[PDB]
This record gives sequence, C-alpha cells and structure tokens, in this order.
Amino acid sequence: VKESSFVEKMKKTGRNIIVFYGSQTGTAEEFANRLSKDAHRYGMRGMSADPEEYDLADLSSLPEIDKSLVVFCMATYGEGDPTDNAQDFYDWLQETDVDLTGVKFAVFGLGNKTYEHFNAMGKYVDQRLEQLGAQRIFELGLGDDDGNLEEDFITWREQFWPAVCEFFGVEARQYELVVHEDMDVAKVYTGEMGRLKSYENQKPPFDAKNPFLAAVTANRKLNQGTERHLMHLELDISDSKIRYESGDHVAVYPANDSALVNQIGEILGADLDVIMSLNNLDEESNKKHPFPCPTTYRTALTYYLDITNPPRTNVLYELAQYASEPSEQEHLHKMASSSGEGKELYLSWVVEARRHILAILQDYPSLRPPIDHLCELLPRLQARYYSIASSSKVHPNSVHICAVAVEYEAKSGRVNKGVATSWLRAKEPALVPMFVRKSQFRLPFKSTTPVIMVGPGTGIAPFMGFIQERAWLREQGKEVGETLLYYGCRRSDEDYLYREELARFHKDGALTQLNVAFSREQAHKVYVQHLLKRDREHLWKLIHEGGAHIYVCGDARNMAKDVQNTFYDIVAEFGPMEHTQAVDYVKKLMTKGRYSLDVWS
Ligand SMILES: Cc1cc2nc3c(=O)[nH]c(=O)nc-3n(C[C@H](O)[C@H](O)[C@H](O)COP(=O)(O)OP(=O)(O)OC[C@H]3O[C@@H](n4cnc5c(N)ncnc54)[C@H](O)[C@@H]3O)c2cc1C
Ligand SMILES: Cc1cc2nc3c(=O)[nH]c(=O)nc-3n(C[C@H](O)[C@H](O)[C@H](O)COP(=O)(O)O)c2cc1C
Repeated sequence: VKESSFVEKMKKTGRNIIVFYGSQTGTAEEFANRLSKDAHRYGMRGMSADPEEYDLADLSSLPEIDKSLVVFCMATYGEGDPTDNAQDFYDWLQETDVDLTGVKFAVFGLGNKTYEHFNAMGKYVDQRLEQLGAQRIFELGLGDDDGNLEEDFITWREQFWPAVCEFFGVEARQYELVVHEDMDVAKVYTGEMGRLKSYENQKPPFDAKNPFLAAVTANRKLNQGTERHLMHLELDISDSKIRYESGDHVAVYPANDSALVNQIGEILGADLDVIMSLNNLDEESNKKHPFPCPTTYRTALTYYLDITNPPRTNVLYELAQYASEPSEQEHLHKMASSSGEGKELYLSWVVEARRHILAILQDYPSLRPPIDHLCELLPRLQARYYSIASSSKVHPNSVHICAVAVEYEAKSGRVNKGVATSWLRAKEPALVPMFVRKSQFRLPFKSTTPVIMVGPGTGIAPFMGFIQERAWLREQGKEVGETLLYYGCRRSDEDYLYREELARFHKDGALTQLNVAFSREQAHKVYVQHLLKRDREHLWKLIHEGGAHIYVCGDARNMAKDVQNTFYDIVAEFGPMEHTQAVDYVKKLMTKGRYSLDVWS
C-alpha cells in the first residue's frame, strides 16, 4: 500500500526539491536527509522520500512545480543490484517508456571499489533518466566506501548546491522535545522496532520491522587459541514460522554497551531515564520521529542510536555551537572542510583514530551539548548480517552464526569493541532479535553437480551449511557430486574452526576433500589460492567438464580478488587462453550462476 503522489505532497507542502534514497544500512538516507536540509536555507525547500512507498511514474508530473529538482542518492548491493527499497523503482525504470522531458535531476552513487560493479546502481539511474528525456543538472557523484564515502559526498554536495543556484537563479532543528512527566509506561517503547510491545506480543511473520526474539540455545568458543575469539551461537527459531535455506543471511539487532551509554549521560550531565519524544515539527510529514517514541534517553542511545562509529561531518558541525572554548569550536567547524587541515584533522583525529561520540566529548572538554540535540544528530543503529552456518534440512528450527568478535586498540588510545559481536559474545545460553533475508548463495539443484568451496577464516560459515546438507542428501541415498572445501586459518591449534566436525564429514564421504592452508605454521604464508593452484588440473576438469559451481565467501578486499586471479590463471592454462580470454570466461561463470560470492569487509 503506497502513498499518494509525492508531487501533490510537494505542491501542498510548498517544496520543490525531493530526494529519494536507495539505502540498505541507512547511509544513502543520511545523505538524502542532509541534502534536503541544505535547500531549506539556500533559497529552496525539499524533502527526503523512500521510493519504496511512492509511484515513481509520477516523475512526469514533477515539472508541474516551478523550479523542480529531484535527486537520487542510490546504493548498489550484491552483483550491482539495487537495494531492497529501491527494487520496484529499478524495475519500473528498467522497462518504462514515460517521457520525463522537463524533469531535472542529479544522482549520487554510494559504492565500494572492492566490489566489481562499482556504483552500478547509481550509474544506472543516472544514464536511464536522461534516456527518458530528463535533464541532468549536475554530474553524477560516485562515492566510494573503500576510501571515504563521507569525503566524496562533502565534495559533491559542495559543488552541487552552487550549481543548483545558478541554473535556477534564486541566488540566496528538525525535531521538538516533549518531555512526558505524566505518562503510563506501557505506552513507552523499550526498544522494539515496529509497534509498541512487539517484542512482547510476538506475532508471525517476523521481519526487519517485526524481528523474532530467538533465545540463545548454544554459545561456544570455536577458537582453540587465545589471540582472538571466534564463536558459534545456535539460535532457536522453533515457532517463528521462519523459513531459511543454506546460504541465506540473518540480520541481528544489537544493543550498545551500557557502560558507554551511562558515561555519555555522565559527562553530558544528562539524565538518561527521561521519558520523552522528538516530534518532527513540520506538522505535514510522515516522518514523525527519528526513532520510536515516547522513550527514555537511555533506551534510545542503547537500542536505537549509533554511538560507536566515528561521527560524520554534519553532526560535528552542529555540535560546534556547544563548544565554549573558541579553539575547539573552530576545530569542529573545520572538520567539515572538503580540503585543508580541517579535512586532515577529520580523517586523522576521527575516522582513523576511531573516536566515537564519547571520545570526541572527552578529548574536547568544551563540548557539553544537550542530549536531545545529540539524539537527533546521531545516526540509527543498524542490524549486522551473518551467513547462516547451518542447513534448514538438518536444523530447520535453528539458525547458526559463526563470527569473530571485533575488538582492537585504536589510535584514540581507547579499546573499541564490535557492537553486535560483543553483544552476541555475552549472550549466555537471553533473547536475540533477528530476521532472515534470502540471497542467491545456494547449492545447485542437481545433487550430482560438483561444488568447489573456498572459505578461509569466518568465510567457512555458509559452508558448514552446504556440507551438512550435502551429507544429508547422501543419507537419502541420492547421488551427490564432489564436495571440495578449500579452508584456511593461521595455525592448526589456534583457530581451526570446526576442526572436529570437518574431520567427521571428510571420513563420512560427505566432504570429498578437506583442503586446509595454515598460513602461519611456516616461514612463508600458505593461502587457499596456493592449494587451488596446486590442484589446478583437477579443478579445471570440474569447472570445464563437470559444470562445477564455485563459491568464494569471506574477505572482499584481498582474498576474494586473489582467488579470482588464480581461477583466471587455471583457465588461461588448461584451455589455452590469453589472459583476457580467461577473465571473460570466469566472468561468464558469474553470469550463469556458476561462480557465486559472499564477501564482505
Ligand atoms: C553479507 C554479510 C555476511 C556476513 N557474514 C559474517 C559472518 O559470517 N561472520 C562474521 O564474523 N561476520 C560476518 N559479517 C560481518 C558482520 O556483519 C559484522 O561486520 C561483524 O560481525 C562486526 O560487527 P560489530 O557490530 O561487531 O562491529 P562494529 O561495531 O560494526 O565495528 C566494525 C568496524 O570496526 C572497524 N574495525 C575493525 N577492526 C579494526 C581495527 N583493528 N582497526 C580499525 N578499525 C577496525 C571497521 O569499521 C569495522 O567495520 C557479514 C557481513 C555481511 C554484509
Ligand atoms: C554485501 C554488500 C554488497 C555490496 N555490493 C556492492 C556492489 O555490488 N557495488 C558497489 O559499488 N558497492 C557495493 N557495496 C557497498 C555499499 O553500496 C556501500 O557501503 C554504501 O555506502 C551502502 O549504503 P547504505 O548504507 O545506504 O546501504 C556492497 C556492500 C555490501 C555490504
């Protein structure tokens, strides 16, 4: 059920600039919001909208508004596909014939070079609209998350507005605090995501808005060493009605470290246990609150807000008014610079030093902002995803998670800890709000199809699922093909994940070949690519004659692309080909669903 034409919403609300956002983990939204807040005191007036709830065909009616401009802040996910919320826009856009002549636009893509289809989504919207007759007002920004998406945006945004002012010639808070002294507690959100008492009155089906509360059945340390901590949790989804398959992902809604929460209240001299509400007061908007209200400051900072990731430019700039010392006040105002020492200090003192909000406050004694303004500026705490480590056919009422607990010492001088991983780490077998989202990472249909799994480190997660299901089919008497696991870890006795289980699978015929590279047991580093190169001739027979499927799960920055280069080589060698010939052959494998990835950062 979608909303009424945004064109009418604009005409009725006196706005001319509308900014849609294709976002998954809320970054494109954070930008869309900042951009539509720029116009407000730059001559014009805009609004950020979710394309998933509007009919984008109404773009043709956009030019009915004088000086109209539409901006798209799109993120690309997977294999250059759109984000969930931008899916319907994508497909409409893809095969529509609506003449958008008169429509003015500007697009900002959010991507990451470590992936192949860099800003594939952004580039599409940009090229497409123009083909439909619309005119580009400003060049397509191509932000890169590998470097610094924040600085790419600050830069584009810096040239965008001046361009919008020339063409159009104009030449030129967001929330209210309502403390609720008198109010029943059963009307206060205690950190569910959907409706009130949803974590209590649990009703299927469960999803992003209505996450199920699975209780931790098991939580064991897979880690045999001590240097790191790798864990294995078994979540119970007994009567959730939830359906999952090997290769699917499971999101989890974490809770900020309470200790960090109480300190923010302390240093800021704020009472956290204050039932309150931040009403968006532009009375005519469907975005009434920044996060579920009414609720306390404590509940907000703990389940709804992001208090760990380094702050972005806009929040540092707004809090600058709260610095009593001019010296510090100016540093906050300068970190917003797209160049110069202000830009230098941001990347060093914040991004690189991994200074979260609390740190900034401790390292800048002047900063004593109001907690309500802080809760407005702070981005929302997102859910972390984990490749399911079990098979629905052997564990239908349980979702297994394999994860390495993040924790390191930052240049800020403080020990930072992973939000979800610390959380999950402490979950003594204790509910966990989760949901499940389908992927394309799947085993082949014909059990006879051989599979080559390359998963070093925690990238073995989805493979425990594939292996359980692969052995299960063998119990059914079905004819299973070769199942090869190319795993990798540091030292045999430090972090060999599922050593015992894998061994059991190998001898039971389930796991055809258990190939493990121990990168630190010798002087030279042995990696899974070396084992791949070692078995090149056989690998080629499977890939070339058996129609084998390859699955590379894990690190996206290095491992994934290194493994690709090896397959390019194996191909270029066993079927006489020049380099370039082999790369197209391999990419053609990805086209037919023969080479599947499940990488991250
Ligand atoms: C599709 C998908 C599947 C995933 N599957 C798995 C999985 O199976 N197993 C698994 O463990 N993870 C997996 N992840 C990663 C997982 O979602 C989380 O990123 C991870 O669990 C850490 O989250 P966190 O909340 O603990 O840490 P956060 O609080 O989010 O902190 C993480 C951030 O800290 C920074 N960082 C980390 N170490 C350092 C350092 N030493 N120096 C500087 N900066 C640093 C980086 O910004 C990193 O993203 C997956 C991600 C995706 C997209
Ligand atoms: C699983 C995953 C897949 C991604 N796939 C791509 C991709 O195909 N191409 C690209 O340019 N960026 C890709 N990215 C990067 C995101 O687009 C980038 O982080 C962006 O800032 C996300 O914005 P959001 O927070 O609005 O989703 C991917 C990120 C993840 C985690």
